[PDB]
Parts: sequence; structure tokens; C-alpha cells
Amino acid sequence: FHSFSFYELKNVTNNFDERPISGNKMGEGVVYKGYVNNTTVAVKKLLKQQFDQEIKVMAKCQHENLVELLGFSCLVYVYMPNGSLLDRLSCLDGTPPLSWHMRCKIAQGAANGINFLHENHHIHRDIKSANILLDEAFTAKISDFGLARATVMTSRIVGTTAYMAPEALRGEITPKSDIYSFGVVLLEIITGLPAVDEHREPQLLLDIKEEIEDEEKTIEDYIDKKMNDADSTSVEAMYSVASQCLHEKKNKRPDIKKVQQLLQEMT
Ligand SMILES: Cc1ncc(-c2nc3c(OC4(C)CC4)nc(Nc4cnn(C5CC6(C5)CN(C)C6)c4)nc3cc2F)cn1
Repeated sequence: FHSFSFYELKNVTNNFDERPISGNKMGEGVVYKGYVNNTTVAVKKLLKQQFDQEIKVMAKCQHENLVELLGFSCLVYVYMPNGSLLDRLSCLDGTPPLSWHMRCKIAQGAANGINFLHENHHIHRDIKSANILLDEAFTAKISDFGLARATVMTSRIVGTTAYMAPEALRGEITPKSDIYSFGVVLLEIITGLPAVDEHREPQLLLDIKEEIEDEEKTIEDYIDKKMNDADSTSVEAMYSVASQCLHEKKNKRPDIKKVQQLLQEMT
């Protein structure tokens, strides 16, 4: 890695411009746009124990479906031209909707990323569409390794509530919890709906699974209307994977290698 100095990064961010574009701030520590020679970068100005793991994971783990850390002193990353899956799903700033075909590539790539992490004996602990970033070609790249962990329990429960497995909300640290979170992500990819919306009924997206099972509604009734290329067969095939992931009994969920397999078979 490139061992940076806090003054260089200030000028690249132009005195750390905490403002939109109409500045440098892209969103949120905080993340601002920048440049190093020609290389566009996202700098994360940040807890100390979290920074140690972020560098540990980024040094051990290198994959095309994971983000790349360039510098540290303030973690520095290759700017992602298409932001997060969350923002692209909600068409933030007027970006056009993702087609079914693009969404499949995203799901597939994100599973590959998780498989690489599970292969290298690591648990993400915070899989969510905001942590799935997209490059110039919309390749999915898993991000945020600060709370990552190399069955085990903790008294300090952390993550994003709407994405968390039941046993994860009880304290458990299992790689099977990441699988549950990925199933919520697959539901957002199908529906284009955020995992949680206070001004919505149901507020929680993982509740639609129950409505479908109790035949109150169909998966067809929940498919994102902001697409023209989705076919019932492959949509039902992604929902089936999502359903399997979202089993309340952690040992009844598929492993990431099988999730990865079911996504390939779909295309
Ligand atoms: C621990 C950790 N922290 C942060 C990263 C990380 N984060 C981001 C990142 O984070 C955010 C989503 C909050 C802003 N954003 C981006 N790029 C981007 C952000 N917004 N946009 C839009 C998309 C357009 C501009 C509109 N359309 C015309 C192009 C692009 N790259 C990133 C790269 C990274 F490595 C990784 N690991």
C-alpha cells in the first residue's frame, strides 16, 4: 500500500470539502472525491480497532468483486464510478434504472465476493446494498471490512437492523448471518424497494416473503416496475435463492458456494 500523509489528502479534497457538487463530499466517518496522478479516489476520513481490521482484510483479500484500498495514514480507495447498489436501485441523482440483466451480473458478482471472503475465513457482519459498490462496468464490489471477523458470540451487537439475521440480533457471529443479509439484498434487487422504509407498509422488506408464502401476494406483484427485460422464470429463480437465504433457522440456509451455484444456473 501507498503510505500517505494527512496534508496531501487535504488539498486533493480541497480543504476536505464537506458539500455536494451543484465541493468534494459524495456522502457518509465521511467520504469525499479526489485524485492521485490520474487515479480517481474516494477518501474515507474517519474506531481505532476498526481501522486496524480494514487494513488487515484489504492486505489479505484481493478479488475483482471486492473494493481496492490504495492508501492509509484516513483510508483511500479507487473511486467507484457508479456508487452503491442502494443509490442505483433508488435512481439517486437521476441515474437511469438497472435492467434485469445488469441486476443478475450484480447479484452474481456480489455472491462471488462473499464466497472469496468465506473462503479466506472472514465474516463481513454488514452485507447490505449500501456496501455493494459498482465500478465503470457495474461489476459488484463488496466494501466496508471494519467490523469483519476471522459459533462465537459478542456483547456488542453491530450492523444494519433491516439486513441482520435473527441469531445476529441475539449476538451470534456466524458466516450463515452474511447469507441471510445477502437474501435481503436479493429482495431489493428484485423489488427495487429499500430494506426499510418508515413511510411504507410493510416497513421491512423481508416481511414480503411471509406475504408471498401466505399467498396474500405474489413475487410477480412485487417485481420492480422500473425494468422492461425481466422474465418470470429468472425472477422466480432469484427469489427462490433469496427465500433459501432468509430461512429463520441458520443451518437450513444454503452456503455461499451453493448460492453462487444457484445464481450461475439462473443465467
Ligand atoms: C470502508 C469503505 N468506505 C468507502 C468505500 C468506498 N466508497 C465509495 C463511495 O461511497 C459512497 C456511495 C458514499 C459515497 N462512493 C464511490 N463513488 C461514488 C459515489 N457516488 N457516486 C455517484 C454515482 C454518480 C456519482 C452519479 N453518476 C453520474 C455517477 C459515485 N466510490 C466509493 C469507493 C469506495 F471504495 C469503501 N470502503
